[PDB]
Amino acid sequence: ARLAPQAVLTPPSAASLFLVLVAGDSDDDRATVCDVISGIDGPLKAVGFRELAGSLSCVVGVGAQFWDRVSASSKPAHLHPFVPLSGPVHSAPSTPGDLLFHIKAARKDLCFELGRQIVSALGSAATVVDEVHGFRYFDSRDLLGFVDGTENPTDDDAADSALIGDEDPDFRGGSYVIVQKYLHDMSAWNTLSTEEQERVIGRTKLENVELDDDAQPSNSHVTLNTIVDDDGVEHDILRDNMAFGSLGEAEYGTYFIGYAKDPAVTELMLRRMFLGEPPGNYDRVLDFSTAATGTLFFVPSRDVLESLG
Amino acid sequence: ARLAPQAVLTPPSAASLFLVLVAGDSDDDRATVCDVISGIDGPLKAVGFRELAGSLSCVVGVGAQFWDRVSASSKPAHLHPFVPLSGPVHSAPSTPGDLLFHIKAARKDLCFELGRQIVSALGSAATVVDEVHGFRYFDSRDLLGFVDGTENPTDDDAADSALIGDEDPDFRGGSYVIVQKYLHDMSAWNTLSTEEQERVIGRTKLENVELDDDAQPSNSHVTLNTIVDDDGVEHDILRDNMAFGSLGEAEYGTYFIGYAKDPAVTELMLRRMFLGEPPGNYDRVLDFSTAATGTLFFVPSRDVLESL
Amino acid sequence: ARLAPQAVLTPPSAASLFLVLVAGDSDDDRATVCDVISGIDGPLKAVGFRELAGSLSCVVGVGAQFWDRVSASSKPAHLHPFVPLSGPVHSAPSTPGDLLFHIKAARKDLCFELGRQIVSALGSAATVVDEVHGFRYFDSRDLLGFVDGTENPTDDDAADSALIGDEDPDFRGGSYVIVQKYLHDMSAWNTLSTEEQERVIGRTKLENVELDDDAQPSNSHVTLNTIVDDDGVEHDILRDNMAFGSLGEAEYGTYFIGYAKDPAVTELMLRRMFLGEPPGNYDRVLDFSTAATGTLFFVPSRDVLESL
Amino acid sequence: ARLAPQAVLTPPSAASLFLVLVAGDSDDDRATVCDVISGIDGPLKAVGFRELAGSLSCVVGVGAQFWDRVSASSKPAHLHPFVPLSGPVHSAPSTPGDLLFHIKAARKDLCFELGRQIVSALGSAATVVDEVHGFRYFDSRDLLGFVDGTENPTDDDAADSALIGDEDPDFRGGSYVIVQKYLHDMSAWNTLSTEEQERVIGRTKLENVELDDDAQPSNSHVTLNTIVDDDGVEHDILRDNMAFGSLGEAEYGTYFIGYAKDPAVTELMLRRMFLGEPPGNYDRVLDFSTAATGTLFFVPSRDVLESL
Amino acid sequence: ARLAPQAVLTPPSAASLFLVLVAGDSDDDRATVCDVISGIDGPLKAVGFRELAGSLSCVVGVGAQFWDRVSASSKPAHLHPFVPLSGPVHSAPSTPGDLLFHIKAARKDLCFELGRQIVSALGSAATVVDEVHGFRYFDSRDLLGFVDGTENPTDDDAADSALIGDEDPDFRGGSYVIVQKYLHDMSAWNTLSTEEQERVIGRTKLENVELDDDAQPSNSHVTLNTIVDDDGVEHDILRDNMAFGSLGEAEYGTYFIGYAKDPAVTELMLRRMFLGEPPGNYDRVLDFSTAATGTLFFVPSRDVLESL
Amino acid sequence: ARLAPQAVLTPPSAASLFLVLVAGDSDDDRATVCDVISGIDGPLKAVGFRELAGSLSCVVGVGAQFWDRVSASSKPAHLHPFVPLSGPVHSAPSTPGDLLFHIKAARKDLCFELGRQIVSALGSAATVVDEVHGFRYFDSRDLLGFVDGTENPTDDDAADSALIGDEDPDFRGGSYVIVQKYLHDMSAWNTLSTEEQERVIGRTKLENVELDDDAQPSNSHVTLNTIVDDDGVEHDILRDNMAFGSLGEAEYGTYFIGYAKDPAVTELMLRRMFLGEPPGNYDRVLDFSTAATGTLFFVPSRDVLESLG
Ligand code: HEM
Ligand code: HEM
Ligand code: HEM
Ligand code: HEM
Repeated sequence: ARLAPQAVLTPPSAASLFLVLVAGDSDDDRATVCDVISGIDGPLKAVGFRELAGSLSCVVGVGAQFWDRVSASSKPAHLHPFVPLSGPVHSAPSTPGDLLFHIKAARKDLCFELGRQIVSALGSAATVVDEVHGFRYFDSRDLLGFVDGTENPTDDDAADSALIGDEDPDFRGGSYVIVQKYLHDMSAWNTLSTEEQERVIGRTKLENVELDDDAQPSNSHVTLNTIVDDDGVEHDILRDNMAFGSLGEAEYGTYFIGYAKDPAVTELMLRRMFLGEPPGNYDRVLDFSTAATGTLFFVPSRDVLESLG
Repeated sequence: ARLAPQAVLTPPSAASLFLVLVAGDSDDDRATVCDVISGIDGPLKAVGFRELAGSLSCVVGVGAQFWDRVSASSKPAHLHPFVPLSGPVHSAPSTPGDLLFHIKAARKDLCFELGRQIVSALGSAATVVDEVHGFRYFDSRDLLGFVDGTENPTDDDAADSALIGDEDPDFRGGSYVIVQKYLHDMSAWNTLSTEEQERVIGRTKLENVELDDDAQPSNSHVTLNTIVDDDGVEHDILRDNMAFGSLGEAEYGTYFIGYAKDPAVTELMLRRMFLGEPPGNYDRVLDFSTAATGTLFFVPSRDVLESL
Repeated sequence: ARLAPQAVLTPPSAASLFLVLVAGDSDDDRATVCDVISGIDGPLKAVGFRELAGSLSCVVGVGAQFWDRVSASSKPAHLHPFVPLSGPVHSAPSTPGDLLFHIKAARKDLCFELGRQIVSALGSAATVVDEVHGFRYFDSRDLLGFVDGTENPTDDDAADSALIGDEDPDFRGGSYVIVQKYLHDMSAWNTLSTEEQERVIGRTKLENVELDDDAQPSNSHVTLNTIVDDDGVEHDILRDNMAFGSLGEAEYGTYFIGYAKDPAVTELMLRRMFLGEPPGNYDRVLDFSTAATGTLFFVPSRDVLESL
Repeated sequence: ARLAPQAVLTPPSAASLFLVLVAGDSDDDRATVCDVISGIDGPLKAVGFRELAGSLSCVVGVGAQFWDRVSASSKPAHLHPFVPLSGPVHSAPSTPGDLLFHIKAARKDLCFELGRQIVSALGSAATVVDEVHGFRYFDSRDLLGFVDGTENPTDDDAADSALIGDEDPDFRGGSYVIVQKYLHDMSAWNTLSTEEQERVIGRTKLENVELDDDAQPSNSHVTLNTIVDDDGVEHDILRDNMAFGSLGEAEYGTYFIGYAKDPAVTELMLRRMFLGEPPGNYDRVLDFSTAATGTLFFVPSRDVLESL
Repeated sequence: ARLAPQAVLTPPSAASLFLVLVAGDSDDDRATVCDVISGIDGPLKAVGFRELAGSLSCVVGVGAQFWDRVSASSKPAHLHPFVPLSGPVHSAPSTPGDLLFHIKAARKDLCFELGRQIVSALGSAATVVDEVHGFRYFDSRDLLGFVDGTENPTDDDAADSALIGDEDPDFRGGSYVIVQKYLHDMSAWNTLSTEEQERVIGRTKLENVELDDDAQPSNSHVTLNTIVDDDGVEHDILRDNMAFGSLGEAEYGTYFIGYAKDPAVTELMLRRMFLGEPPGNYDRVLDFSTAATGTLFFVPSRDVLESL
Repeated sequence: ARLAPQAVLTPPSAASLFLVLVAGDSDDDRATVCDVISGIDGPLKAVGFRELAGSLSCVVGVGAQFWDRVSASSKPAHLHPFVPLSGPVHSAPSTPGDLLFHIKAARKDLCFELGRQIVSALGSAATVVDEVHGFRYFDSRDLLGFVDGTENPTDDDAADSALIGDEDPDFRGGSYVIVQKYLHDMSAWNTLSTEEQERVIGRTKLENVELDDDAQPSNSHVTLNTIVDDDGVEHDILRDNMAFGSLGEAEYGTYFIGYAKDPAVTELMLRRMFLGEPPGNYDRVLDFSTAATGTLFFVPSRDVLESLG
């Protein structure tokens, strides 16, 4: 899917950039934002064409509140702000954001350059509220030391899971994406043995093999994020998580970013993680990870994004 | 297609693992085997996701007999055990195999790791009967020194040639695969001149150009493996041949592996090779290569495989 | 795509070869040529399969006069010879060509070797009339110093821009290609400031960013090559331009090659460049670039090419 | 070199990490720090060996005050704290730093992971006072758009420029390094024409060609940073500058890091830049760049570091 | 060092071939062997030059006994057959070998081809006794899942550790190499917890960090293989260990290969491993790994090798 | 040897550029040429630094006649114009050239860009008389289809063979290089069988193995270019040959370029090839290859090159 905005199905990359911005309250601000995001193919190619491989991609997401400013009476079926959750000890806050740019490439300079051009074009019309420079960490691992992304659906399965279909024809090809910037307590996580960490996750650490059923805890990250409806049909999401961090401020992080054709799936996963199934049987990754943001965005298909205003 | 099992249409790779196994007669065995293969996506991703490029692939083949132990009520139009051939000079054996794992990656370690995890999860339920570690040799050559795989169908031609279509709709997306582990007589091949070797194969050696029509022997490997029907229509297979060997055992091999939507095509090629066309006019490649195995498998589509 | 002839939508490559040829007068010449181009998949795979990555591609174009010698039976709707243009300052000549081979690969040797096999196979039946060895120059730049190709359509847009569809169903999958070999006056170009060069092209030089609507001159290259119909729909072409040159001859060039499902789009860009829009307001790029060739070809789909 | 600490002469990399730290007051803090830096080869290999290519490097610098806490016994001839400069328009501050870790690799994860291990191992004994994640920007450019590093000495010239020799034999193989973290005023920079920017730097922008002697302004960055002794001998430094920034903070930076066997060379460049040569005639780069840090370190050879 | 035999100091590679041969008792044999190895540069270049990067290398080892058949009047200070070890629980055999070919490249095909040409040129004059195809496993790990080779000496440390110096001047540039083909008990190793495995090795598993001094078992592989003399001086070897295996035979191996300027260092390591220090306190790696071979060779400098 | 002019010992590359120029007769011309070549490190780094790998190299050679214009009374011991040879059917002509630029890199654009900058700086002061764009052809082969360069010395052996030592201390580190642009008769060469081609060369075609002694013809390319003096000491040269060609003008070529500390070795090789040993027993490669140029150049060390004028 070379140099085309809204390519949700892109495979993992060595570098990413996650930018979340809040749009200004004016009509000028709205119009500038609308010009930039609807012409996003411009800077995408301005930057990406310079690398022969064409690895650069950019997915634009729009928040529920800003969507209603730019497209009042045409609205994807499930667009709403992020639903915050409050467990006894761990919570998923809902944090501001009208615009998401999820940028991936084989190199840092390409992500940075595109972000620079996007930010420059928006000028005073929007403000960056969250910025994360993701990087691949060894053999596709996160900073907890586990391979992160293994069971992502691919090919047809990825399209089926991520992309709006016949349920909502006016927005076919779009998606819904949720982000959360997690920070880890590395000290506390290191007090665990490998075997305990594997029980927390649901897979072996080095070898990345799923624990067998008889050894798989009911509150493992894997068990809690396995979604099968009443009819026995599995429901998956597409994740593009990346490590990030700052050694001086002791930030070791995982940027969660998951796409679904219906955010009810992602939301159910989150509520299973934070609230438990059975109730109180929550995801122990959360003992070692604290979400600092939580925002949902609608990802319009190319055709819809280009029509805005 | 990234990290999806039963991806028959994958381009050539630097490394291969060909694993042929036989299943236990037991019923725990039938079940374990069934669990490992119907969930093969699991180990594929467990290993393959660790490589940024996601080059790892795995095609699972099921022998006719073991297919009957596991899906009795439904069977693909052309599933049967490998038809042995007994020709004038040369013979193709029919050797045992219930399960085929055709593994490819950019790296050896990925092939080995995936194999290791497949074998470990099968435990005592099945036994490795043939293991081949294939490798790319220079510019896509076999150990006979010819570029090997040149005329393979690609893209749409490849799908049409290898993948079960409207003609057997319950098994669309599947394929039939035949393997044969060939061992070469390197001394004997080396006593031929380049030009004689070219006559045997059907193409120039260094340049990999197909001989002119007037200079093309009627028993050249290329002529014998060219299939045209009565309407004038060509029928092709998709080969993923790799070299392999052991210097201490003086083994120098080409691992043959061919996919077709209908094994009749591959079987006819084998027939023209081993029996000759006209009869006795056989493939001289056979004078320097001996098939140590010979096994046919059904390659179920990913949907069919995941039900079991 | 992989090693398939007529792959119009291939992404940019490190190297390419542009070969333009005129065919001989005899019916023999016309048969040899038809034989070569209709079997072009042979040499394509013979060379291309030798590279693991399979980057080698080859698009064959056929000029209008030659097409009539071979298929007076049926014609693509827009096939005609290249139309010369005579502007107030610059002219685009129409120069001979019956056949185009547009060859791309990750490596020069692959392009060269494919060209070698093609030319050898054609022998006396054809003569090379123009030959250009294109190369990538830094971060996708032309020798004028500007990123060249930025706004090419990609993916579905590329197919909708370049590939013949419902409008001419007999030749669906084909395309039309125009080539022009441009030589630059480098010393003249360098007398301009970067800002002046930016106003000539329509984008900033290092950063490759389109000039704002109100800083875009009406005769900028970008402005003149923007084609918008009465219904507000933009019409794009697919360009595969490469740098070339010779330091001893002081030749510094850009080889233009542009594919479109309807060549009138490309032709209209050419007219607006050479004659200006409004008339007189011509493309200042032409003050530093002189086209030495100008030829139109029909690019038959694989099916149509293989039946010629 | 391969996975050896204090490899000053490594070529440029895709990624780097600049960590500046202040050590604690206690003798315990001074012992932990000495333990970590003297054993720095451990973490270097622990991380670095994991990459086949072995690109990971780590140069440890020690500030003058900290060096006295650890080796009041003997001092390198030119070790002193960074000298602040107060020019007519711009100033270079002297900011704290006892330790520098200058880490380079082909990959960000390697730099990050080495930094992680270093910081963890130091625990409470030290505090990170400045941290910069450098990255390569297109074809070796800084964020000002100019190729940055062109005239670095290489090979023998690099060793003669950067490495302590006969002049201070007790510390042979060591070096002296100055870091300054510069932030740019990008909107101001963009108001200049390319030609104006070229006159500020001393080279053409896209093509990276030194301006002719008679078009080179006397206050160009290149002119001011050319150091020629009375005997006509040029004295060069070794720079490993990288881009960095944060789009949300509008931070666009160049991290300066310059190695020399005698830091007076580097210091003299700094004085000529900030104060001008002649006085008043200062470097116009400083009109668009503000140094937020300024620190001098001694870079001990492996031997000396390993005995600390 | 490119395409030069006896390049002991080469960095790790993606692929290896370890070939151990015994020579014929005959005198034609002595001579043929002598011709093949003294001219080993020939085949090395014949194969290696075909790869642009020139990654192929070949170290030739000569057993003590065969060295006496071929260079009677001159012998290196420490050449002798491999000293077998018979410990409390575990034993290291002394297996036969006259010739060692330690081959490394970026690719398998280059290793195999070189091996093929070496074996072919030796003909009946010598017989392959052990053949191992080594491969890189993930991020420089052995099949026990630990990063393997981390603490290897590099650059000058590596030359000082592995290469014969002023202390045996007739053989400067040479080395002594010991091989041992280890096979692992994967089931048994898998019943240990990660933490127990870490205690056995001496380093953390995923992170490859060396255990703290207070947590470092006295029988950990690292402790046992740490050699410090009476003056306080450490002595190291250069290891080029690779993984290898066969899934059907359930073989999972680490091929040990260690180079030293003096085999006493390596022999002491082996002694501390197998016998323990204090006695009985042996290396628990040995509880999960069994040495199937054990052979010592002299690695002549390229000058010494080419005279024979 | 990163981005340093006169790096004679560089390993093979994917692309090369061979430029031969004749200097103008004036004093201005001489001075401009002298400025350009003595400052050659300038454009070398201006171009080469832009590629992270630093693969770009440039070796400057100076002809005997031009050397005497720029360095009248300091002269390397063996600098003379190319010695032409005249066999009964094949000849090695001596053709003009005062300057050689032998440029190598991993990419074409880098070779071309450096050549452009060099040519631009020389302006009217010199004229290109020969220009060849070399490329790697498959697995290090020439257009005859044989691996070409196999037995080149490497490392210490390469330094010993190519570079002036104690014999001529004032020019230590310099070298002497000879070029000849060969064109092949591809038709005639294809009428030979592989086995005959192997006898012409002295090695097997595909596998690149030296023919054994008992099968190695006395007029094979290998035999004729094997140089052993009376004392039994072998003398080698360092070659950087590359393919080149033009399909339209039916040019299929090999650019010969060989470096030696003493051109007597290269010259002896050439006379063995063209004249035979025994006499008339000439190199049969020459039945299929015709030299269109022949020029010798002195390659000054960096220090000597930078001192010129
Ligand atoms: C601290 C943040 C997180 C970390 C470190 C983390 C880590 C992991 C790891 C190591 C795996 C196993 C390999 C795989 O990707 O298949 C995994 C699986 C998964 N995680 Fe997360 N995760 C995080 C947050 C989340 C969140 C917030 C969600 C849901 C909204 C989520 C959903 C999933 C899903 C759906 C899977 C695949 C489960 C399966 O079907 O096997 N993760 N995660
Ligand atoms: C010792 C084992 C074999 C070797 C060494 C070998 C080698 C080759 C070579 C060098 C080529 C020409 C390049 C190419 O187009 O791929 C070729 C072509 C081919 N081979 Fe084989 N082959 C072997 C076994 C087989 C077998 C057992 C079959 C059939 C079951 C087969 C079917 C084909 C086909 C269909 C072609 C393409 C023919 C065309 O249309 O030109 N091969 N083989
Ligand atoms: C089954 C065979 C072996 C395995 C799996 C193995 C594994 C390892 C591992 C995982 C390490 C730590 C990483 C490193 O520094 O390389 C190591 C270190 C080392 N091994 Fe082995 N090893 C084996 C056999 C041997 C033998 C036979 C010797 C001696 C003859 C040896 C000598 C060493 C040495 C000297 C070190 C570095 C110690 C230090 O200074 O930290 N190893 N080995
Ligand atoms: C048409 C031009 C030429 C072609 C096609 C050619 C080709 C070859 C080939 C294929 C080889 C074998 C592999 C190797 O490089 O070691 C070779 C070797 C060699 N050639 Fe050439 N060559 C040409 C011109 C020359 C000239 C003019 C000279 C001497 C001035 C020369 C000197 C050598 C040398 C010294 C060797 C290595 C011989 C040895 O010690 O084994 N070549 N050449």
